[PDB]
Amino acid sequence: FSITTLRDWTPDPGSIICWHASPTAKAKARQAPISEVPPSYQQAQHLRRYRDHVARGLDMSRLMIFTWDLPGRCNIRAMNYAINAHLRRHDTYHSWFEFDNAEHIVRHTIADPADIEVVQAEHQNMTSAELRHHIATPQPLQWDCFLFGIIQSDDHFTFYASIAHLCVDPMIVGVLFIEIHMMYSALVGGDPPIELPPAGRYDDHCVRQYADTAALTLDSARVRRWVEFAANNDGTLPHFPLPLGDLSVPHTGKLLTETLMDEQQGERFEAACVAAGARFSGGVFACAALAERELTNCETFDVVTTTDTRRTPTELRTTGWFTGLVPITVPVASGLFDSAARVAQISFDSGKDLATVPFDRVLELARPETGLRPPRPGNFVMSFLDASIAPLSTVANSDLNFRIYDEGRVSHQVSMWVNRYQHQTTVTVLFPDNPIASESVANYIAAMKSIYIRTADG
Amino acid sequence: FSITTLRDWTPDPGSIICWHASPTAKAKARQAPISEVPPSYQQAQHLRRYRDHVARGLDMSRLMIFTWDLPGRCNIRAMNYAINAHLRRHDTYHSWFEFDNAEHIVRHTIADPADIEVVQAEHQNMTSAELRHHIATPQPLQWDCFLFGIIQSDDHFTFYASIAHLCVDPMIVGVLFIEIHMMYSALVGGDPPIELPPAGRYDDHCVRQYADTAALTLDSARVRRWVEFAANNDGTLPHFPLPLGDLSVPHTGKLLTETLMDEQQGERFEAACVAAGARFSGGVFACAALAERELTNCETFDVVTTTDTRRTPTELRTTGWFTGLVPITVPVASGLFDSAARVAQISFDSGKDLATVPFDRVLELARPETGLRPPRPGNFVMSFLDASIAPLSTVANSDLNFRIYDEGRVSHQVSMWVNRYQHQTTVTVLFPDNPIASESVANYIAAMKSIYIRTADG
Ligand SMILES: [Zn+2]
Ligand SMILES: [Zn+2]
Repeated sequence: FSITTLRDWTPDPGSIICWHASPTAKAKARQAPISEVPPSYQQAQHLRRYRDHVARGLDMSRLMIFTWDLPGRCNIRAMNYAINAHLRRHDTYHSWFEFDNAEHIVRHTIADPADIEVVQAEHQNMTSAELRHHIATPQPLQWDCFLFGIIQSDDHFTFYASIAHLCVDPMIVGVLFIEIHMMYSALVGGDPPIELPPAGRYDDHCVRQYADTAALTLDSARVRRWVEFAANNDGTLPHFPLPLGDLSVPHTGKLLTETLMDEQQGERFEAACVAAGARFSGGVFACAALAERELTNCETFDVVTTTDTRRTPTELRTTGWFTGLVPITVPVASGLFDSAARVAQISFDSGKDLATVPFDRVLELARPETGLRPPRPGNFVMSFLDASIAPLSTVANSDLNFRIYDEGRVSHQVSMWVNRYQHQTTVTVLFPDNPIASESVANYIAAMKSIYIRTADG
Repeated sequence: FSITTLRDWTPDPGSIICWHASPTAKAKARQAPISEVPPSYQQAQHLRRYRDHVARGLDMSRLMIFTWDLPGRCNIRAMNYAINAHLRRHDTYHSWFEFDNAEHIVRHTIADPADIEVVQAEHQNMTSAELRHHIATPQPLQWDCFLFGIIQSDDHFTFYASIAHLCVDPMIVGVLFIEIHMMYSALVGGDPPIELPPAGRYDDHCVRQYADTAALTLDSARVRRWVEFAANNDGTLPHFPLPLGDLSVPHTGKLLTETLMDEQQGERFEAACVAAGARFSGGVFACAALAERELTNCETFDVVTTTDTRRTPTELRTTGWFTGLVPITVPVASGLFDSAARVAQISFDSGKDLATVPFDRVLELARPETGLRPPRPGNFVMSFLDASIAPLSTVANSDLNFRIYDEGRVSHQVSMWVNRYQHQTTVTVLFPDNPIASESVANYIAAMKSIYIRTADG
């Protein structure tokens, strides 16, 4: 729900109890054998980017950081069980990666998950600033790229989780709610550990993804579609359509959050989508496009949006990085919401089949004549998340004050998350911290909101 | 290797020892509970066709029928173990289907595969004609839609297998070679049953396939590609380009086989393909297309060819119907072999990504404005098989006289198999048995062979 920059987090004073991998666990990890399972395309792109930033002296964002609040005194024994069981259950915590001679990514996999163990210790005189630094330390080229802990106050405590994006995606929220919070509540309630269905294996997804992408050629229809999209955006993925200042200097990422609609406005907005022959999501991309139209007078809107490529029951039970990209194109010659939402809905829906084709694969298949290239800083990525019905709902509609923290590290792009909740629809944007980018983003959000409200109140 | 019509099979005299599901296994199967796993699109299409034919009084082909020859006396105990273990190992033998009061296909699944058991009995005084009829009896709407047996002569015996296509596809050959022949050789040598890798589950494939097809819309690129192919062929899949007989009367299927090349012509043909920027397969479709050019003076050649949609290691270890269809289009204006092989190769390779989209899903998504319909009799289907590298090799290059039998039931279409072996390249064609189709097919084959010879030599 709430998304704040880590540097602005002011935890309540209290004792910091933090779980670190044990020395034995670290030794066992170091001697884990090589696996023939590759990194997913998502993991691979991430690891290459992380390597490159390290080589340039830059500190790259690479974490998902959550907290939530509990009353009273934490049962350390129960929490230790919950965390260790969580780590042992999901195979994304059982592998680690490294680059060999050349840029080939090697996977190592711990053979016996029982060897994985984290152990709690108090950070005796750790200050708030030191804790902010500490929680942001995990990085993708260590096996133990995660931290879990608690801040124990007199009569309440706060639980924090910091997990490398390498191992997870937004689905982790729901999973943590069950496997930390519900598990802990069971144990302190006097019950045995909650029984869970078998976890899916992310390794299997990596294997399938490589088999599927290997079946593609430069002339395959889905590849040609990505090629045409990129060619309509100067050989790469779409750039943010407004000036963002000089991105050759490493500004940190800044957050802008805004409420777009209250509950009533949301109901009316969805009704407007339905009347236009679209759904809420179509309206979301229509509003992004019409906002660009208002500020630039463009005829067509191009962006990529993130989507969860899980499909089977087993994948739905799999923790890991399943995010794929859908290429959104919305023609906005008319400037009306109805046609924009209709066509946007078609682009989103028909584009789902393209989300399982990583654009890195397209770049592999492309030749010099194809005229493609990887994006420069300033690319534009959207996301629509329906937190009103998804398991997120259970978290969002829970009494726990669940919070997300951006690490506030160097930013090369604009990420825009539109989130529908039970009682409001909000937008959050992460972007480079300079006055030009701040002005552009602020104007884009203001226009977009005005279009949301205008549509709702027709 | 050899493909014969069942009616023309003359088994050696001997004792017919045949394995039938036991009365207990059949009753237990009858009370198996409903499963939420749907039939695959392939299974579903097949089952609808079989129901429809039965309702129209027609006898449809539905089997894969194989034999091979063994020296000496069959160890009945060892064979019994092998057959039963094969049936228990693969989940395609654990389900059966039926139509409910609606047009919905219901899957039932036996809970404990150990309840599955086949038992041998001698069919005393069964004549050869009675054995031909008997081996052709299995059908897709009974659970035990398979037969296995031996014909024991004085000093040798023949093993026969008749399995509903419902449960298998060509991969079964390799599997039987391991799980019958290799298993049998282990047992009669006194060894334990051979260790096999874990078998894949076809149920999982059905689930995955429905999730994937559900992600498609009429506007998805792959669907639009299938639609354009059908529209480029008068709203359906390609028809055979030569006249046939009156398809409103039920002629049985007829076979035509011809040798295209010897080994030396084969190595030279492949080298020509490689030089032309194509491969053997591209050359195969190039030769079919060029042959149609000489016989019809058409501008482009359109056909569908079969491909194995297995991709992951687990799918490669899964017995079942994975066959999909690739839309092949070859421009044939120039008449040169190099360009035809180039473009045909591109269509084949880039079309692999389309084989996982069932055309029935396209028909679901299509609207009357799309202008499609399910094909009428006379469609044309090719296949290229490389039996020099595939498991077939070991079977093909085995002392065993491995034979395939067509059941000689009603034929509505032309199926063409081009098979490369270590020492020759052959073509087999199944088509409706009337003089008109026989002449058309014969001429087509002659032209095709002549082009093969031209390309291989001078
Ligand atoms: Zn710590
Ligand atoms: Zn029998």
